[PDB]
Amino acid sequence: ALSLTADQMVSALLDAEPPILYSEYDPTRPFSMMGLLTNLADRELVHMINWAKRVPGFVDLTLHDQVHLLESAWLEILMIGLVWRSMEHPGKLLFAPNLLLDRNQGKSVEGMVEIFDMLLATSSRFRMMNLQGEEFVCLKSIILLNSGVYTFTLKSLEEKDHIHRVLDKITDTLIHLMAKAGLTLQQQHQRLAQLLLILSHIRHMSNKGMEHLYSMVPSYDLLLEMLD
Amino acid sequence: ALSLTADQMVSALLDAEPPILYSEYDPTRPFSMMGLLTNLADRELVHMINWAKRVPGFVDLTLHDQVHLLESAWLEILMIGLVWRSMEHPGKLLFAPNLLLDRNQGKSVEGMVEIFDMLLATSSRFRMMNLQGEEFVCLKSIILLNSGVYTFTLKSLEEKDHIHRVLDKITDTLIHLMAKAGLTLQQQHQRLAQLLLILSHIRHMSNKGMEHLYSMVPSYDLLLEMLD
Ligand SMILES: C[C@@H]1Cc2c([nH]c3ccccc23)[C@@H](c2c(F)cc(/C=C/C(=O)O)cc2F)N1CC(C)(C)F
Ligand SMILES: C[C@@H]1Cc2c([nH]c3ccccc23)[C@@H](c2c(F)cc(/C=C/C(=O)O)cc2F)N1CC(C)(C)F
Repeated sequence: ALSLTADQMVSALLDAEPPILYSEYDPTRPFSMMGLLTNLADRELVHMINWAKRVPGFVDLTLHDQVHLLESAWLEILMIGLVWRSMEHPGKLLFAPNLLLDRNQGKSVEGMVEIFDMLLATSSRFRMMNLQGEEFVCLKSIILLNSGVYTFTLKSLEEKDHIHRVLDKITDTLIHLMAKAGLTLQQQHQRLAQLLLILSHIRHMSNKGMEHLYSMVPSYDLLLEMLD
Repeated sequence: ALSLTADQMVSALLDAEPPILYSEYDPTRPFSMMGLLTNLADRELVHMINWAKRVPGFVDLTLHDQVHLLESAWLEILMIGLVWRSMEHPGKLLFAPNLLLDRNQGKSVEGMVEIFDMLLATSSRFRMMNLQGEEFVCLKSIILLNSGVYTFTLKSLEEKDHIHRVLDKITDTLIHLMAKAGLTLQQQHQRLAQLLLILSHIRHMSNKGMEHLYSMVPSYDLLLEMLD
């Protein structure tokens, strides 16, 4: 992972990309939204485990650390995936190709429209920045590696050091993508910052979402079982 | 604000710095922690309003937008201030020069040790990066401008554009501080990213804190009254 060039990193992440899934409702039957959003989230998680295993550097970590990172990040990762898919559908969230929802559809569950609104605003922000596919995959891997790295022994010190070196490789890669796109050195650092600052909002959204779910979620054991 | 050089930006933010406050307990009397932490937070907020008014670009915004940004950011701002103060006190949080608390002292309030632990880990991270005073003030201003900018009309479009241009000026400034410190172009972009990625964790901490407080906070009106 640490010997990868920028191009190889990008290629590795594009190749790791999980599939776009479909919602499981009978489309011949009349139009629970929570049920739909929960089942879809559950199925995407399985694919997320597989994707994570293909992010360079991730399988170098201990099982326990892999679980911790996924436990911290999974909802952020679903949400960034959603916002990216939704980017060319103004005012709509593309949960699946057959489940494209507006804010009014979110109003049927108490507390949900607020979450839909934040996701829609993020998709809007991505649209305004003209986020590229290659930048998206970098950001999604940054979330996986970064979200739990501050909440973890000699092994632990080595693990954190490795995570930060891999994150540095992804930073390098982002800059290289922006240099290749023809941005000036100024523009490259400005855009890097703009992209990383959106991750704080994605964190925020995840916290607001987890709050909703706790008020009613993959356990450590399920993540461990799937990762192990 | 947008015509400022890097040096002028840094000078402006250092000059805006609020004071370090003292806790209000009688030190001759025997050692409520929540009361102490609440009163201190309340007094710091007043100074935060004043500090915010001196961040270049902030008073250019509408009152409503200034309030929204502070409403979103205030706990993140207190927390980054805390973590910065605590940096050269391993295992302790320097809430005030007369209130230096360890994790065990946090255990007296249910849910508080978890929050103390996350703050301590952030201070540890800052220590490992050797965070500079000049970088800290940049980051604290980034929090103010960024935390609410995704959760807000023609005026609103102009406001967001301005906020992002000011954020770009702070990104420029950070890079300039790192170039002046002698870091290579690679090191500059890596360190920029490392610093901005810590902001996601600060967001996380704030959400976890606000959760605690809601389960029991400055209203819009109080912030508005103080800002207006
Ligand atoms: C709207 C958000 C984000 C989201 C959801 N479902 C998705 C499917 C694909 C991509 C993104 C999502 C949905 C969502 C949901 F409605 C239920 C669960 C429950 C999962 C479980 O019980 O394991 C998870 C979700 F992500 N979520 C709501 C919330 C409150 C978490 F922000
Ligand atoms: C430990 C955290 C962060 C914090 C607190 N007090 C500070 C004073 C100076 C600097 C930082 C802090 C404390 C804190 C507190 F214990 C009560 C309030 C309540 C304020 C209000 O009611 O207006 C605010 C706080 F920041 N906080 C706990 C929590 C749960 C919010 F994360």
